[PDB]
Amino acid sequence: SSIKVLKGLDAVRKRPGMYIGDTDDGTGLHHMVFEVVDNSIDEALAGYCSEISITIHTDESITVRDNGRGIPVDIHKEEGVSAAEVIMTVLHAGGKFDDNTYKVSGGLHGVGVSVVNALSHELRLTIRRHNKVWEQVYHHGVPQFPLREVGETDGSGTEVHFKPSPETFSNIHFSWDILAKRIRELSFLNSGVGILLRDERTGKEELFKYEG
Ligand SMILES: CO[C@@H]1[C@@H](OC(N)=O)[C@@H](O)[C@H](Oc2ccc3c(O)c(NC(=O)c4ccc(O)c(CC=C(C)C)c4)c(=O)oc3c2C)OC1(C)C
Repeated sequence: SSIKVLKGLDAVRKRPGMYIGDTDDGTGLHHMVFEVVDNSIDEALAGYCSEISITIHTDESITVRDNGRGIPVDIHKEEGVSAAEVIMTVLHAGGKFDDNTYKVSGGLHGVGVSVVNALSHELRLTIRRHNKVWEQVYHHGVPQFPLREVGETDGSGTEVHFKPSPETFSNIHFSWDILAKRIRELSFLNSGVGILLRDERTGKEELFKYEG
């Protein structure tokens, strides 16, 4: 089972353009952010998330944080690992790739966040759920340790800090303009959700919240 999962992540790293799009022209790089944000938006659509933040760090890493339920943490009998680890490591975890419905939400969201994990040289997942803080670190999608309880919290939600792999992507430089344009659109499409974009490289920040 563990070998099968590692092979799946290796397949993403072998042919990244088939999962994320062009790895040189910035389209795949920005898709990495948009896939993580789309998971937070799904939590807003479900009725649990009102706040999403996207932070661009000085090392061109990204943090996406939401105040949703937090990815479930309970250990599966079958995989022997947290539900969260399965979500972060298995393409379309728990289900099929929907060849009928990918045209609406995109193929990338159809395979899911495990692609972002596979194509990140490092990813830190922090979950706030049931008053506990859980963390898991990955490298190229491979967990460093099982999801572990690291603290207590009054908050809930999911935080993903990822560093795109320079083995996958050339010209790893995020565009404020590309991110802001899409975030403004997501705000318009998702009334009441506050989407905060912060660029620590420049000190630029902008809250997008549509009240229509
Ligand atoms: C990347 O994870 C995404 C989530 O992303 C974010 N940012 O929250 C979100 O888009 C959505 O999150 C869901 C989707 C479904 C449930 C959901 O059905 C829940 N209900 C439960 O009672 C529950 C409790 C334990 C448990 O193991 C599961 C199934 C586990 C799943 C679906 C990962 C569900 C729940 O607590 O949280 C859920 C959450 C947080 O789907 C994921 C997990 C693929």
